[PDB]
Amino acid sequence: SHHWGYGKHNGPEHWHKDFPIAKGERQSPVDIDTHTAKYDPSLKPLSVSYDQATSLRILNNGHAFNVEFDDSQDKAVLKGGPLDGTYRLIQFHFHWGSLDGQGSEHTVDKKKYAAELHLVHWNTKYGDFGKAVQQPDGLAVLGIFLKVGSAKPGLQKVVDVLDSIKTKGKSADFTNFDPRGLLPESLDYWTYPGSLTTPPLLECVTWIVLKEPISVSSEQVLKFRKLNFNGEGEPEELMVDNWRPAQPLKNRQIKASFK
Ligand SMILES: [Cu+2]
Ligand SMILES: [Cu+2]
Ligand SMILES: [Zn+2]
Repeated sequence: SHHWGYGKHNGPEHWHKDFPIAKGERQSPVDIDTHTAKYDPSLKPLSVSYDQATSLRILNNGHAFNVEFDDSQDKAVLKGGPLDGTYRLIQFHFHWGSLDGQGSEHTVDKKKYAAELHLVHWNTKYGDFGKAVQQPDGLAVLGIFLKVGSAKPGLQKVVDVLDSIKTKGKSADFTNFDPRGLLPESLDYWTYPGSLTTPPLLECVTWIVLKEPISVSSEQVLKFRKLNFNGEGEPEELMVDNWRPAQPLKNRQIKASFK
């Protein structure tokens, strides 16, 4: 299923016609009301183990750009916190705005950040990603907010390759990239059960959203905004505002790892 996007004629308000789960019981993103989130002393320490991460390639897929990892072994994994067992990193990507005052998917007391990073992991008990996305605990996505201020040195290698993947369907080698350079100092987080935030909107995700944003420079985010939704030789449509707004919380509680 093709043709969904972020424009007025195929954006988030239309997705439910082809993806009825868009109106489901555990859709993402959500607004994080920080005063209603409750500290959960049962949460375990989160473990982000990216030392042996093996990046492979960066791809413009027409919706965002994905940095892809070799997930054929436990090389980069997420464990602990709300999670049972081991989740393997498969890709990361971002969502961002046309302006610094919008771009994130999750919001914090209705505050929109300039962008949001998603590090996507699948539960190794299900053998591969495709089977993991048929399970209610198949995926874990680590979300990190971006605000505009000082430059993030560990983002710059990503920014510098974007020129080579301007249009949909372009890819480039992207080996030897260390995703640890994209994390904030603190691993304090909020967690809740949700979904993919793009079609097919599957309800498989344990969301882990870090409280501390990373700072990126205006120049870094401006380069995200030079990408294109369209393919080569087609009319240019800047890749901006590729975020889904907050969805109803319904019968969910957001838990905090910190007091
Ligand atoms: Cu289709
Ligand atoms: Cu697509
Ligand atoms: Zn995402």
